[PDB]
Amino acid sequence: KRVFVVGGHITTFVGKGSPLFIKENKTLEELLAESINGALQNTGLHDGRAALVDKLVVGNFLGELFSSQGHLGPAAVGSLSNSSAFLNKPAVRVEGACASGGLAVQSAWEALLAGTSQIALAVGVEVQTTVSARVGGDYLARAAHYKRQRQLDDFTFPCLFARRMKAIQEAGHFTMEDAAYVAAKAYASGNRNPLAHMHARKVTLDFCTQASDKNPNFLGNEIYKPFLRTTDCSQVSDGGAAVILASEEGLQKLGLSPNDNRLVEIKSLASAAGNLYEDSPDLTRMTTSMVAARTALSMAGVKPEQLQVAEVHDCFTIAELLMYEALGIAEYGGAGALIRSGATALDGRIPVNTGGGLLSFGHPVGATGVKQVLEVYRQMKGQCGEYQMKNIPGIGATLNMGGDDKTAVSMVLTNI
Amino acid sequence: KRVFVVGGHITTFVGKGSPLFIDKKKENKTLEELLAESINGALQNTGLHDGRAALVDKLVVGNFLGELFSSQGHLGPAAVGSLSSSAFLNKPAVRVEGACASGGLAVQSAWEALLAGTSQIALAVGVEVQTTVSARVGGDYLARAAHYKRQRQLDDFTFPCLFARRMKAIQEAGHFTMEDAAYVAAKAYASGNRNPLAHMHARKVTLDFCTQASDKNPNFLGNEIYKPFLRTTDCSQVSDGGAAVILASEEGLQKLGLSPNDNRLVEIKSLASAAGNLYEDSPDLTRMTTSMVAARTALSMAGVKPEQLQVAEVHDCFTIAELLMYEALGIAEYGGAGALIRSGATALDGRIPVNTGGGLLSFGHPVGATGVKQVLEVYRQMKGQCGEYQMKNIPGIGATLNMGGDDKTAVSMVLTNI
Repeated sequence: KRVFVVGGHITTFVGKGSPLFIKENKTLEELLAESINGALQNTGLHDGRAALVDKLVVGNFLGELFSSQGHLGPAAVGSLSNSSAFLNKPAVRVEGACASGGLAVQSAWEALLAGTSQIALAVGVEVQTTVSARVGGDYLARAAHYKRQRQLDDFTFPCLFARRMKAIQEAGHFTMEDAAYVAAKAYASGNRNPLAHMHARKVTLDFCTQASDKNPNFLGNEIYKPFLRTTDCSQVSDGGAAVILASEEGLQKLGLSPNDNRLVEIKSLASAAGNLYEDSPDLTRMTTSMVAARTALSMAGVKPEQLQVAEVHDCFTIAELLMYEALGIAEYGGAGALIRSGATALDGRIPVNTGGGLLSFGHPVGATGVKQVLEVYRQMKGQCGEYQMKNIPGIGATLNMGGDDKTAVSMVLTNI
Repeated sequence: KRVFVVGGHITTFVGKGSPLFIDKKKENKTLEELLAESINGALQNTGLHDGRAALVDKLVVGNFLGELFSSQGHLGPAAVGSLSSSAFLNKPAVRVEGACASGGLAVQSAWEALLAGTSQIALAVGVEVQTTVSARVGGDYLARAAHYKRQRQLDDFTFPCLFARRMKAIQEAGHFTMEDAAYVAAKAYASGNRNPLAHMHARKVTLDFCTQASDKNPNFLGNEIYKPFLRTTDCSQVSDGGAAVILASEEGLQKLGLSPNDNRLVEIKSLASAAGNLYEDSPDLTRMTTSMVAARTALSMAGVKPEQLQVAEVHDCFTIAELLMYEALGIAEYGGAGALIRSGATALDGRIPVNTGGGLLSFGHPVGATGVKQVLEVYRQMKGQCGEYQMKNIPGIGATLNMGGDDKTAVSMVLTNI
């Protein structure tokens, strides 16, 4: 049993600060329908041929809250509205905070590997633009241990990293200044990607560094307030991303080949999750994410250098740093290196978040997990346009994270 | 690859009308509490001794409206520290959701995992606290299981309205009596009276009271169209409670040191998922096709007829559902639901005991939990554990049928006693 990425579609990521943000805004249903249908063409399923799927997996976090909506499993089925025929197929919403996307994958994964499916669709989506940021920051706290952590601020989720930050610099583990380097990189990266939430924007590294008013310590908190600049914060984005997956059997039905140019194969997927209550005593580690990483690669049998490209959960500049660390692409404390070495950059030896990552491309939660993969696919298939890689990678991987290293998902992809 | 049910634990189902429910002398149970309970409880029945609790490879939570009632999502890691011995850390965990079938789904995940080999031993836990808000409020939250923007329009009690309409129609099709919906009702209630776990254990009334002609049992629907097509009898319960279950592979057994025919267990040989169009509403309201699909598949995977079994647990979100459930499986033929419900074969002394502990109507309906409860129930009856509703004639063959929404999602399973 082996798994091939076929294709998919990432919608544009919009939200407040995007010129596309408002005519009436896009709906979660719309957004969903789009990401689905869009995935069909790139996979050539579109008109009536759209019924060769055995399973639908939705990855969403806060539908029930922002858009007052759960039960998106069957909502998948009628995103075709005649041509509408997904009816009576396995469908389900899954949820793991910010890693809901990677999870949506793990389901389809296990299914085909069972044989329930040989062809499946995983779609992440996330509309978050229906409420205030105060309100939305509350809804976000559902990813935390609410009753004992919302206590921090109305912007609860920022506060946890400000603290992971605050500590980790004084441990002489890296410069908060390194958190500006990451920032600059992914932003200018976003400037090469028209899908990006923050494509139409950039500013000085110094502006990303500190000394800012347009980039303030917005935290209502009076303790970890300065340990976070708006730079380091991700985006509140709307948008979807769908992906079609197949088995060798699924291929045969589709009439394809295990080495057919059109595809990329997956040979690793690893899930791991920790204690929502018992907070890490080592804030300079993403153990879950460290765990998840190590497993996947070990399942495929490669070293953390044997690859060329990566997409990781930069919910904060901080995260990306730790992400570097949370994988064997970077050694302990030495995150300051590769970020400045610029190996993580597009011309760098190890391009990472070439389209901008969560910071710039944006962070529609459910969607984020799927986006990573599709991104790695396009770079593998020369599709990344003005941030397309010169030197095409045949080996790539992903790292999706929910909460505070609470959940983590990883994957191994090989270009064929 | 083959799947053995090990054991588990169902907590008591409480909620407004249960003497255990607190109205302003003590503080109610929390989703977190409720979760911890169901987890820990599952451990002993499985002997996962104190620190021996770390032989699991995967945690699957089934919840629906945590984010709403209790303002809480991300229950995956919330599992990990329900031990506060606390060492579930850094294991695969995830919340899944499929409205009312979220429980069955939680199962399908663990299922596929062990079958992969990611796990050989997994825990699926359903839980659902729904008692933090008004019923008006709660009925809204419930509408998230519907196609909200185009269906909340019915009433603040949206989900009731859809069945009142499935009802309204189906009687005039001469498919069954609304009076049959009283027969189902009485059964599961008196059934609940033999089960102290039941939400509605401490209650019963006349069949006539379940039939109609009632004021204590009114047409509460704010709606003025399908209002009379539903009696409070036919409505399920708004319950709090959890149910956890430990599952293993032959490998998991060997680690646990067991045997594929060891008395302590029951094996699963079928699981089927299916789901339809949240938007395109059924033109045949006298059918649970999804649920019909799901059913047929599972059994066909195991290779049995719908009579080759002895016992069942099905999604009686309404008396109506159960009826259709009967139909949605080959235990009952089209229109002829009025039969077996009156034949009383579905009853405990009946040839085909169904929802012996009371089902959703009486035992109660904590949504996430419901899917898991079915299985555990089928287990206990198989293991003589059902006490005052324990079966005389023990079954070696059983099955389940979980449903989300309006036949929108359905899950089914095949269990064989060994």
